[PDB]
Amino acid sequence: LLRILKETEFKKIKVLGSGAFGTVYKGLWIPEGEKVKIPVAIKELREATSPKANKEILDEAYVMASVDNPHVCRLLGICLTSTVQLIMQLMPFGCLLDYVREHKDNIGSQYLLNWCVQIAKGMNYLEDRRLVHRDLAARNVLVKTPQHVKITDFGRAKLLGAEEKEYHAEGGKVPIKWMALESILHRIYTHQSDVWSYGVTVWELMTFGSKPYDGIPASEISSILEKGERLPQPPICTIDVYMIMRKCWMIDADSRPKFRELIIEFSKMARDPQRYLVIQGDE
Ligand SMILES: CC(=O)N1CC[C@H](Nc2nc(Nc3ccc(N4CCN(C)CC4)cc3)c3ncn(C(C)C)c3n2)C1
Repeated sequence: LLRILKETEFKKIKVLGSGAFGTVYKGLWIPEGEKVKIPVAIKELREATSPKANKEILDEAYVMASVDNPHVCRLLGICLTSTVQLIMQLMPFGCLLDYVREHKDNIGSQYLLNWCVQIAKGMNYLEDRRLVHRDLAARNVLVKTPQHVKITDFGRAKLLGAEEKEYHAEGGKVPIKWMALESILHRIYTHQSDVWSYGVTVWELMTFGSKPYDGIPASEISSILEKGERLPQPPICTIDVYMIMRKCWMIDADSRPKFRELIIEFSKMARDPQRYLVIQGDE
């Protein structure tokens, strides 16, 4: 459930990162009356031109707090003062992109494929909750332990209505190199455009943190996609793995895999990792 916190109960220790959304801190939560110190991440939101009423914020928080899955970062509490502060699970090892770049020489097929499974399970849960993420990338996956990762949201995720199949976005900055063509051209987002971004995220992992379409201007991306160019097969990937990824980047959104299928296929592979990824000195 949603805990409402007073300023007396938690403390920001240090900045972990920032962005348009605001700032995230490593923090400590000491709930009143209880006798425990809980390491947390505190996300303090940037002030908006038109701040929501507290009731609006609380309503969104309740829904957010109900997102309960092993592979999505949970909201534990909220403090509403002059700023909105969201108290969330701390992921001690940071984001997955930096983690795979810094530990590449010690990451094997088992870890990579398990991560693919976990991310797919978290995205499937989001889809079941009717949430379109809209910002899936290795940077937005966080590391609880080397064996356990969780997706999080920095503001772009959207709840779809019971009868809506798509989110139609407005203006602003978009992570072009992670987006499905239909999102780039028309600002349309669905669970299936999340699948496209999932594929790019997997490619990031399999290349140990290479930048997608390196050196290619974001403005030229939709053009090369229309020509049928995609991200290249990572050298460690077998054709079977690369084909799943390529399938995530079909032009036809409904020809892309569903996350439930991605869970199944990557679970099969994670069960015999060295068959599907070939990494020197893996064992
Ligand atoms: C804007 C954006 O995409 N980001 C991604 C990370 C950051 N947001 C974040 N970071 C969390 N934890 C964390 C972060 C860096 C470290 N390293 C330890 C190793 N050093 C060499 C460098 C510091 C360690 C832990 C974190 N934990 C939970 N959350 C969410 C749920 C609010 C986090 N967000 C800002």
